[PDB]
Amino acid sequence: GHMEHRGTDIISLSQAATKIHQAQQTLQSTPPISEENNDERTLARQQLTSSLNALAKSGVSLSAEQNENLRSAFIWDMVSQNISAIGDSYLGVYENVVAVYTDFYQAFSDILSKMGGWLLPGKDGNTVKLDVTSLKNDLNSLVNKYNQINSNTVLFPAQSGSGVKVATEAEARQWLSELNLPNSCLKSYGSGYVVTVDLTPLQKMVQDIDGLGAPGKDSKLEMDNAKYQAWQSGFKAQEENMKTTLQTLTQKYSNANSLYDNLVKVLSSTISSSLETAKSFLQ
Ligand code: NI
Repeated sequence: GHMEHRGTDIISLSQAATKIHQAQQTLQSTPPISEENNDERTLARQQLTSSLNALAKSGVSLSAEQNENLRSAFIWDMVSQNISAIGDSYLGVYENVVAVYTDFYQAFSDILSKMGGWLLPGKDGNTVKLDVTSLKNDLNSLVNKYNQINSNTVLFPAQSGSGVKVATEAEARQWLSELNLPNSCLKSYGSGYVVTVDLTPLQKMVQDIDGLGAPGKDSKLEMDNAKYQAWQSGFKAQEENMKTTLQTLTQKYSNANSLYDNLVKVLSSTISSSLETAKSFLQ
């Protein structure tokens, strides 16, 4: 127990520092906006935990101060276990939530991009014509698409290659609460439950469109500028509800990512302190 081996300690600790820094760089720079991106982020965490498993076997020893910093923040196999669970069951869920919501929101944006063409000149300068039918049909089609249960719609659990992965009612309700989503997002499927995208603003938009009254023979609705403007304000309010939902989720994702990163910093600080120790010697 008297044979020192600074050289090999320095090599092992530097190897771990490097792998952790690379994973951290990926998790800080790669947005969770596509399946490809989240595959890269998941692989980065796999790389980080493999590095800790390797470090655990290396023979590097920790001080009493370091052992304690680690126990409290989260021995090396306990650390790897705890960080693995958070990456998989907390951050990985949030990544899925953002990627699914991103593509849903894009589908909505694509509809909004058509609205210019659905607003026509009226009979005079005090009236407009809104193509209420084309707008309602496109919104309804979106609702129908995202009311299904599949990999395009399910926020939790994150889905794999086959079937529909479901959770117990209690597990799904916990995430519903965690995400601050309305009750309508909680759905039974087969043997359990999933949490899906919020369709309420879309459904309200359609209601408010029918609220305007029946279209004319052309399938469109003539309206005075005041009525149109009042309708548009209400429509924009529903767009703001969807924007707000997405904002809450992306912020919550960022904070989940920051919580993991804070644990990564603890790892990096621990390893840097060991490296100092391996390089240091009392006069
Ligand atoms: Ni010895």
